[PDB]
Amino acid sequence: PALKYGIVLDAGSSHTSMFVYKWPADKENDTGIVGQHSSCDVQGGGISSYANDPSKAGQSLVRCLEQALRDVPRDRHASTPLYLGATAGMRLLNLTSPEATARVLEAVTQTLTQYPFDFRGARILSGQDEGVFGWVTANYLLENFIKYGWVGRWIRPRKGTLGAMDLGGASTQITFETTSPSEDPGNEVHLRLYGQHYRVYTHSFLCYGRDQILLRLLASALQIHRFHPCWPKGYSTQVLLQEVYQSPCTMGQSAIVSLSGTSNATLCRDLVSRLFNISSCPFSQCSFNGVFQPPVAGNFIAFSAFYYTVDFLTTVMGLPVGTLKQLEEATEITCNQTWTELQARVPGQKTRLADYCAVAMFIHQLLSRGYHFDERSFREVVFQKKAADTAVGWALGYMLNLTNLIPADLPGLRKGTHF
Ligand SMILES: Nc1ncnc2c1ncn2[C@@H]1O[C@H](COP(=O)(O)OP(=O)(O)NP(=O)(O)O)[C@@H](O)[C@H]1O
Ligand SMILES: [Ca+2]
Repeated sequence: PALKYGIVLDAGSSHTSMFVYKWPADKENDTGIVGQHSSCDVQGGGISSYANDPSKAGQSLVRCLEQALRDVPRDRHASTPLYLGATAGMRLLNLTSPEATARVLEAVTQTLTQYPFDFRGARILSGQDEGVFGWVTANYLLENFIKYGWVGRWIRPRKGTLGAMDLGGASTQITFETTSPSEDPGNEVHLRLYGQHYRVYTHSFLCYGRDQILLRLLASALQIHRFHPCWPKGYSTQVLLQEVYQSPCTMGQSAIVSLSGTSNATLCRDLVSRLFNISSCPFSQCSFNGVFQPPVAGNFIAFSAFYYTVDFLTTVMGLPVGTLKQLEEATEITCNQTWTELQARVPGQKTRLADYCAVAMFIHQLLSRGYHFDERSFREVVFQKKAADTAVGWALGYMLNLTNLIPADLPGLRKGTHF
């Protein structure tokens, strides 16, 4: 019909992606109505990777913005909002240099303002935003905010919502509806969506994204072993120590050292275990690092690097991961492969290949020791990256919020029929 459009640039730690969304101009407040029209993946690094060359951050966006001009009808350009939101790459850069951060944001802002779209700003999202908006995305797309039943016979309990686990490159988020009392205001979220209240727990672990965890494990391996037990036997590389220790995530842990793998699953497990501090909890219950967390409950979607890693274990290693024990076994087996054994499973490009043992191990420990999934609760986790032909992430939920497309109440309160 008469369609409206909106554009979000997702400026992550390791990449920028552009999403174009579209929806009917007159059904626009219905849940699940907005869908993904197109997307584009910016070549090269995330915007924070241009900390020392900020004008390039803007320029990196140009090819995808030219695509947006083709993707969105010209008569709609002027009224199509365009947002850029940045995540943990930029949060980390702000810790190093607020000035470099400001310049990168100035540069993207300058570039986006040249385009005919209604540009509504480039902002850095908080960890909370990032978590909650991915949770809104998943549940919006799946129509979990619908009030199921009919007059005089409403389903009770209300339709459950899908928890969200996001494993990015520099941070990781966990978000789910909970009935538990909140013990920490920084974790407590209250939403009013379609006349309903959702009590939500969220937390973002900075430095617990995939790329930063790989750096911490490398730093740890260099310090403890002078070999890398999580790398496969026969794999070695020259490590630039400058790069290992420049991150805020590792600076608390001979310009070049050779480092070789040893396919040692048990020492890998030991190395990964040190990532999680379970020694104190100022609350009734914690995940790890003294962070409050109520018991995990309900179904969960695990996307981003949770998905990519499970996809590798299932599709490439050909291993089942339906249970925590299976995931643990799949990890041991992956970790015990030699570099030649591993490469033979991957006829094509091998970027990331040596790191799968470490990431799978981290994921297993994060879920079981960090979040305290057990067999019963893990049965309710699904690994997917797409719902209703839309990429799952925080971008849709962010656009929904900023365009005010999710009503707090239904029109006229649906005559009070949901009271
Ligand atoms: N297609 C892929 N296959 C395997 N791994 C991938 C793929 N795409 C991205 N990754 C890796 O998975 C991790 C998470 O990717 P992504 O979710 O894009 O992070 P991000 O948004 O750049 N980081 P953050 O700012 O912390 O959310 C990164 O370490 C990527 O290198
Ligand atoms: Ca991300």
